[PDB]
Amino acid sequence: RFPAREFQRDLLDWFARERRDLPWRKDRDPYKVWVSEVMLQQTRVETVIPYFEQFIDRFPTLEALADADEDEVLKAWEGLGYYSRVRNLHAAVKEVKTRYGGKVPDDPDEFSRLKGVGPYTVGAVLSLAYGVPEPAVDGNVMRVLSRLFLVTDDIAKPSTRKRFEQIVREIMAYENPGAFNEALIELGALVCTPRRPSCLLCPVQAYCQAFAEGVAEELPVKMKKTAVKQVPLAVAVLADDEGRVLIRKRDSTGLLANLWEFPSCETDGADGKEKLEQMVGEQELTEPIVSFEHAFSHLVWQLTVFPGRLVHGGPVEEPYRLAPEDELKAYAFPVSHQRVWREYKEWAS
DNA sequence: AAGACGTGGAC
DNA sequence: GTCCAGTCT
Ligand code: SF4
Ligand SMILES: [Ca+2]
Ligand SMILES: [Ca+2]
Repeated sequence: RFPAREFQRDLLDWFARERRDLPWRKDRDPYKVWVSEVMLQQTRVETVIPYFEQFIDRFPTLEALADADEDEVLKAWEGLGYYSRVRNLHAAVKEVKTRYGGKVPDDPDEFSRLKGVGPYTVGAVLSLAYGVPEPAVDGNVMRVLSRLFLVTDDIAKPSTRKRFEQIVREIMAYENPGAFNEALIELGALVCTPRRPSCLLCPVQAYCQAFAEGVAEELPVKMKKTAVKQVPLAVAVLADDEGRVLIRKRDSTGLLANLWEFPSCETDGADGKEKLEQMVGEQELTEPIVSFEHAFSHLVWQLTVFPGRLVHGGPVEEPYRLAPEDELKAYAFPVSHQRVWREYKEWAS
C-alpha cells in the first residue's frame, strides 16, 4: 500500500544533505541528547541553543547535574519556561545515580519510569543514543504523518498520537531508527512546515496524499485554543535603607514552582495596595509606578508594581530572604518578575 | 479528558 | 490577534 523502502531512502538522503549542525548532534551521548530533548519540549530550537550550552557547560555529566542543588539547576533554566521539566529532569537524573549508578537505561519501560520522560522523550533519547527503534512523535511528526497519510483526526487527542505511533512502526527504517526519527522531526521543521509548506522542495512530495489533493495547508486537524483567564496581580518591590530587597521562594507545587519572586498577591479587583500591605505584615507602601500583562499558556497575569520601604522590626523568616541588589542576579526569577525589577529600576532614574 | 504548565517566533 | 515549538494529574 505504501513503498516504505523508497520513502526511507529519499528521507534519510535529504536529511544527511540538509541536517542542521546543532550543538546536541555533535555526539550520540545519552545524557546530552536527554537534556536537549527536555529543553526542546514546547520550545523552538533557536531558543534552546544558548540554554543548552550554558547548561552543559555548567553540568557536563549526569552526575554533575545530580550533585547540584535545586537553585543552581533552576537558575540554569531561568527564562526557558515550563519549569517542572527541570525539576523532573533533576530528579530523574538523581535517580539514575542513586539507583542506576549514572548509566541511562536503554530499556523503554525502564527509561519511561523516570519523571519528565513521556512517550516522545523515550523515542528521542533511546533511538538516538542507543539505536532502540522506539518512535519519537512530536508536533512535527504528527503534522508530517497527518499530511502524508491524510489522517483527519484531531491530533490533540492522545489516541491520535497512538495512531501516528503505529504508523511510525510500520514505515520505519529499523536499520537506523535514530536517523529516521530525527529526519521526520527535521522534515517537519524545515520543509513540511505548519504554514505554506515547501511541498515542491519536499523530497517526499510524490508520496504526500495531501499534496495530491491540494489540502496540505488544511492539515493537521487540531481544535481551537480554549480562551485563557485574566488574573490581576499586585507586586511589591521593598527595599530597606541599606538597599537590600525582600524576595520569597514560591512553593514547590503549582505555578512557577520553587522560583523566586517579589512578594505579591492575586487581587480579585479593588484594593491592590491594601491587600499587599496586610499580607506582608502577617508573614508602608506607595502608589504604583507601572502596570503590564504577562501571558501563560492557560492564564494572563495583569501585574501592578508597588515600590515600598521596609524597616527591620524582626527576623526574615522563610520563605522570605533579604537579598542585596547585587545578589538578586544569583536568584532565578520568572520573566514576569524580571521585568517587574527592570520597571522598578528604570522608574528610579 | 482536558486543564495545568512559560515563553518566544512566525505569521 | 493565531498557531505552535510535550508531560503530569
Ligand atoms: S509533500 Fe508537502 S504536505 Fe507532504 S510532507 Fe512534503 S511538504 Fe508536507
Ligand atoms: Ca513515562
Ligand atoms: Ca502550590
